[PDB]
Amino acid sequence: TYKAPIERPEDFLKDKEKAKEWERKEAERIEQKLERSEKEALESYKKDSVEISKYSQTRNYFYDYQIEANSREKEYKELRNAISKNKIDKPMYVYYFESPEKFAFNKVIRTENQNEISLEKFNEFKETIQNKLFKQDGFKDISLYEPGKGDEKPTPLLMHLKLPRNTGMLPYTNTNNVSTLIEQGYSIKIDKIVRIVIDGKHYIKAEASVVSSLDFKDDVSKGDSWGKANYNDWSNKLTPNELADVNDYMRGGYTAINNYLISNGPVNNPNPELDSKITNIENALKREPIPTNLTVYRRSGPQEFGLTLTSPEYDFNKLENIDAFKSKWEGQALSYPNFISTSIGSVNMSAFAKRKIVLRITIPKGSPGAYLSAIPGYAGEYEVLLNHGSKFKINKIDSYKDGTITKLIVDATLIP
Ligand SMILES: Nc1ncnc2c(CN3C[C@H](CSc4ccc(Cl)cc4)[C@@H](O)C3)c[nH]c12
Repeated sequence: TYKAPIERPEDFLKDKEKAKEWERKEAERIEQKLERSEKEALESYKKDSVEISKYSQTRNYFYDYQIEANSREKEYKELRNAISKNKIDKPMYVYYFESPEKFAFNKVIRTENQNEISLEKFNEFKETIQNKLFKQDGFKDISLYEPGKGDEKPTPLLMHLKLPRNTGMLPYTNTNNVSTLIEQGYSIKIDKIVRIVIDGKHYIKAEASVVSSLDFKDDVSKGDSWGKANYNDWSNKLTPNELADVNDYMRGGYTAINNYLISNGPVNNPNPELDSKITNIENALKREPIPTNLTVYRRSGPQEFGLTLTSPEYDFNKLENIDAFKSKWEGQALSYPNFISTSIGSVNMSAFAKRKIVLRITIPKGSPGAYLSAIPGYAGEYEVLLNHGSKFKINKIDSYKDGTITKLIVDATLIP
């Protein structure tokens, strides 16, 4: 056991005084560890906060060069670095109010003036969040204690999140107040909800935990090293026939295979040669299953979501189109008859420059898949191939501006 510089429990619970006392001592202690550029980034954060956090949520979806050249990138890196100066030595339970719309719950739990949360609403919220992972991203201020009477309580939903060991946490002073900054960047699972009473009103307290995953975001180099560490020896694990079919697929055979699968060819017009290729590629993907929870990115064309390039509903620059898209797909399963190519990185690429839908997939540990880019003779980069017939549960949809074009981030989970 590491003896921490300033002792604390994992959860301060309702003890505001003890949490605030510890938070102030920590803010002072970490300030002493911060570089000049990091302290300066923290000063800029106190004066912007909203724009700096918004930037941190979608910065990784642009081209690698657009990221570097962005005017907010240096401040993002300095503030990110400041938070990583305090990776916690043991878990910490945190608290924050959240909008139920964050979990795609679009009904009202209760109004600000209503005191009660009906069992009807409570159970409807439970059904929306149960058995789902939700990606949380960007800079966020959180509390170290359960809010009470004399605390701001802006929504009927209170998150009680266990932050694991080594999560960066930045306690900092802001004039006469103290707060804690985190950068998020994980999947959460809401294990349990309970109706609690704070000052004569019902609130839903959501017991959430971080479900760890690898998510390289724009760091394609780190993603590539991971893929190569786990799949450099993959082609040698295959039979010569499995490898020849994987290579044939990668070398442009994907068109005949994926069109055959999409058109339901194995049922309406069976092709034994193509069926054998599908069987071998599928078996190859089951040889070395994804070893850990892994987040991948796919730049999707409109056809994957029943649209075309000229469809008016594909104009996400109109709010009614984002609303119609979210209503149709959030909480739904998306099935792919074809093999699905994805990247370990979220960056935009010339090949997919204009695609407006970013499918952000969490692959559970043990799923079929392979890092195809670890193959020697293959040119294709950062590629994880997923098995044909994969179904993806869409948890949440978000929008972002890519210049003048609104694009969507579809947060989905590969379902077994
Ligand atoms: N719809 C899709 N979305 C995202 N990624 C993929 C991929 C995976 N790779 C992206 C990549 C696009 S072109 C390219 C080449 C070199 C470099 Cl250094 C960066 C980009 C291909 O090599 C395969 C296939 N289909 C995808």
